[PDB]
Amino acid sequence: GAPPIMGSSVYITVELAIAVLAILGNVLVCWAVWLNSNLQNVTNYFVVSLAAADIAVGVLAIPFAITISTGFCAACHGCLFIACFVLVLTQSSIFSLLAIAIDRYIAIRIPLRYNGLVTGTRAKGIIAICWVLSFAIGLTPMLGWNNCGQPKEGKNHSQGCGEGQVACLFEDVVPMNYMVYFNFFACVLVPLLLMLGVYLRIFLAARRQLADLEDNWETLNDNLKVIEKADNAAQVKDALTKMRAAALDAQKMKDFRHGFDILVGQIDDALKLANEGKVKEAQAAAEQLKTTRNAYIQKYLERARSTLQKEVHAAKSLAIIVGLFALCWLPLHIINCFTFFCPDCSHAPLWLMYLAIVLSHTNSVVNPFIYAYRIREFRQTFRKIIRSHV
Ligand SMILES: CC(C)CCC[C@@H](C)CCC[C@@H](C)CCC[C@@H](C)CCCC(=O)OC[C@@H](O)[C@@H](O)CO
Ligand SMILES: CC(C)CCC[C@@H](C)CCC[C@@H](C)CCC[C@@H](C)CCCC(=O)OC[C@@H](O)[C@@H](O)CO
Ligand SMILES: CC(C)CCC[C@@H](C)[C@H]1CC[C@H]2[C@@H]3CC=C4C[C@@H](O)CC[C@]4(C)[C@H]3CC[C@]12C
Ligand SMILES: CC(C)CCC[C@@H](C)[C@H]1CC[C@H]2[C@@H]3CC=C4C[C@@H](O)CC[C@]4(C)[C@H]3CC[C@]12C
Ligand SMILES: CC(C)CCC[C@@H](C)[C@H]1CC[C@H]2[C@@H]3CC=C4C[C@@H](O)CC[C@]4(C)[C@H]3CC[C@]12C
Ligand SMILES: Nc1nc(NCCc2ccc(O)cc2)nc2nc(-c3ccco3)nn12
Ligand SMILES: CCCCCCCCCCCCCCCCCC
Ligand SMILES: CCCCCCCCCCCCCCCCCC
Ligand SMILES: CCCCCCCCCCCCCCCCCC
Ligand SMILES: CCCCCCCCCCCCCCC
Ligand SMILES: CCCCCCCCCCCCCCC
Ligand SMILES: CCCCCCCCCCCCCCC
Ligand SMILES: CCCCCCCCCCCCCCC
Ligand SMILES: CCCCCCCCCCCCCCC
Ligand SMILES: CCCCCCCCCCCCCCC
Ligand SMILES: CCCCCCCCCCCCC
Ligand SMILES: CCCCCCCCCCCCC
Ligand SMILES: CCCCCCCCCCCCC
Ligand SMILES: CCCCCCCCCCCC
Ligand SMILES: CCCCCCCCCCC
Ligand SMILES: CCCCCCCCCC
Ligand SMILES: CCCCCCCC
Ligand SMILES: CCCCCCCC
Ligand SMILES: CCCCCCCC
Ligand SMILES: CCCCCC
Ligand code: NA
Repeated sequence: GAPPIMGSSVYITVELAIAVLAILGNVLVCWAVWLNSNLQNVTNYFVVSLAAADIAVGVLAIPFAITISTGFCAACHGCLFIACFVLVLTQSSIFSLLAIAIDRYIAIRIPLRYNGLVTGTRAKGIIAICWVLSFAIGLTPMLGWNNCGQPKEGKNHSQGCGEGQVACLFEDVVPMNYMVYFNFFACVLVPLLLMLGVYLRIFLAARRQLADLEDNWETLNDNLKVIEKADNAAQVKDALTKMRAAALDAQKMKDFRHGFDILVGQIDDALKLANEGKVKEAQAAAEQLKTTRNAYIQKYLERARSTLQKEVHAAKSLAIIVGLFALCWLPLHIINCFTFFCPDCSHAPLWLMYLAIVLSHTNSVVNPFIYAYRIREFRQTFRKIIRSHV
């Protein structure tokens, strides 16, 4: 067989290339949030926590991955730390992505409550807690769910390790039942499915809010035409009562309020006329509503549509991040599933293991590109930093 060092050199070179790009791109994310007060919101606190996890992939996880690829002699608990530390960073990533999804869900479902439910101070506490939980989940093998008690004596003696030491190889020390049931099913797949469910609920909420606006609009316009071609007070009365309901629903910022005050007032004026049986004076009064609609209501309608469209576009941007996370991490998990559940199956070849590892690391490069391409405030701030400071 080809000398192992040849394939190792290609692996190490690619890992270091990923490390540099993971560090530089994610430092730029953090720098941008620092510089630009417009990026300093709770959602971006989770973005920075995720960027920190991706920097730590370049600074620590990749060097650990290079180290463990050599099968060097190590005390089994030191070996476990090096093997498992990336699981902490990946778990931290999952918690940040989950927090972002829920943050955007609260923002679209209860916008008025959002700013007092979701504060900076609560976000900082949630981020600290998520990082502690990530250490506990990812280093669970150090608490005794490990293969340190069943060492590979053949490998130990062939590598010439001293006593207490193992040839530090991931699949020799980390149990595959931990990797498949606990890490993959419980800690990764379940949160990814929850995130899918939350984004689905975001898109369903946006669409139902957009449909309700458009229906309120149409209720207004249709009742305006019912009133015109009407033939008695009871017709005009019914249509006006519908419009009034629709108008109070649409309402649920001074120039905004003035607009709906004019509209509802005009409706109520045309409502009192109708009740007195004055059909033509009611109908005339209702013709006033058209200029109020054109001048105030159509403006609020279009601002509300535009806001919802921006929230959908932002939610799409953030969901793409979750999909690339899944794309980058699932192959390694699926390989572990084959290793674990198919003992009759040939183990995935080494080159495929290392490709899946490298792909998982590439996840720590991509998010800065998604922010630059999809989010104007990031793109513009990256431009300022690159021009001014490079
Ligand atoms: C990647 C680059 C773009 C940026 C990196 C930045 C800097 C700070 C990286 C820091 C790297 C260190 C944290 C790496 C630690 C390396 C350790 C894990 C090596 C362990 C090897 C060891 O213990 O020696 C082997 C023998 O002692 C053993 O066989 C017998 O005990
Ligand atoms: C994020 C996505 C949109 C794009 C990501 C791009 C992905 C596909 C990364 C591209 C890199 C690869 C084309 C090149 C990697 C080749 C590596 C994995 C070869 C490994 C060879 C190998 O087996 O080396 C290790 C062993 O030989 C042994 O020596 C132990 O070190
Ligand atoms: C501030 C940052 C850079 C600190 C980084 C500290 C890291 C590199 C330290 C902390 C714990 C250390 C490990 C502790 C125990 C062992 C077992 C020994 O048999 C081989 C070395 C090994 C595997 C060490 C490698 C280096 C290590 C992982
Ligand atoms: C998430 C997207 C990108 C899909 C990726 C699916 C990947 C992980 C799938 C596609 C085909 C799969 C391989 C098909 C056949 C075998 C041979 C078996 O003896 C070991 C596992 C192995 C080598 C599988 C491992 C996982 C595999 C490489
Ligand atoms: C993508 C997300 C949503 C779903 C994850 C699907 C995973 C868990 C599925 C996809 C393909 C599946 C594998 C397909 C084939 C085999 C070979 C069989 O002898 C043991 C089970 C095993 C190894 C399956 C395990 C579970 C598996 C890896
Ligand atoms: N199975 C596995 N192996 C490794 N590295 C060892 C690759 C290998 C596998 C077998 C072998 O004989 C020599 C090397 N890193 C790994 N990282 C992960 C991982 C992280 C998150 C999910 O899976 N799984 N995983
Ligand atoms: C991109 C900067 C330079 C790239 C590094 C060159 C890679 C050569 C290092 C080889 C060291 C091999 C150590 C033992 C590996 C054997 C694993 C089975
Ligand atoms: C907001 C700042 C980030 C806070 C990070 C602090 C994390 C400290 C380490 C966590 C301790 C948990 C220990 C559980 C694992 C023990 C296994 C030996
Ligand atoms: C298994 C689900 C994975 C699906 C991937 C979703 C991503 C869609 C990509 C379209 C938008 C990408 C924007 C910029 C791409 C830059 C990539 C480096
Ligand atoms: C071997 C290092 C892998 C780095 C791959 C990361 C891909 C990032 C996407 C960049 C696309 C840039 C397109 C510009 C037009
Ligand atoms: C401020 C962080 C600097 C870290 C420098 C440490 C480099 C580690 C090199 C390990 C060499 C191991 C030799 C084994 C015989
Ligand atoms: C920053 C204050 C410390 C956070 C306390 C975390 C609460 C942990 C409760 C249950 C731990 C379950 C860990 C799973 C192994
Ligand atoms: C054989 C070495 C195992 C060392 C474990 C000692 C530390 C206890 C773990 C407490 C974790 C609490 C974190 C909060 C969830
Ligand atoms: C998202 C679906 C998750 C369910 C996957 C469970 C697969 C279990 C495979 C059992 C294989 C047992 C092999 C015995 C011969
Ligand atoms: C990085 C995930 C996609 C990898 C696509 C490669 C598919 C080839 C799999 C064949 C491996 C068969 C070897 C078993 C003997
Ligand atoms: C309000 C913006 C502050 C930016 C926080 C920067 C955190 C960087 C920590 C990275 C840790 C990697 C070793
Ligand atoms: C703007 C407040 C967010 C602070 C997030 C910083 C996270 C740093 C954790 C570093 C742990 C790396 C090992
Ligand atoms: C006594 C030799 C093996 C013990 C492993 C210690 C690993 C955990 C300590 C690292 C500290 C984290 C910063
Ligand atoms: C600058 C970062 C380089 C990565 C550190 C390499 C550590 C390999 C140690 C080999 C174990 C014997
Ligand atoms: C370390 C400061 C940031 C420098 C930015 C240079 C370009 C970053 C490229 C993103 C992969
Ligand atoms: C576990 C991650 C959930 C974080 C939720 C986001 C903010 C909620 C504060 C009330
Ligand atoms: C593999 C399931 C998670 C995918 C989430 C992507 C959201 C569009
Ligand atoms: C339904 C799970 C039982 C199969 C266990 C497979 C472990 C090799
Ligand atoms: C990048 C592809 C890896 C090499 C495939 C076959 C090596 C035996
Ligand atoms: C210059 C870094 C070399 C990688 C370790 C063999
Ligand atoms: Na990450």
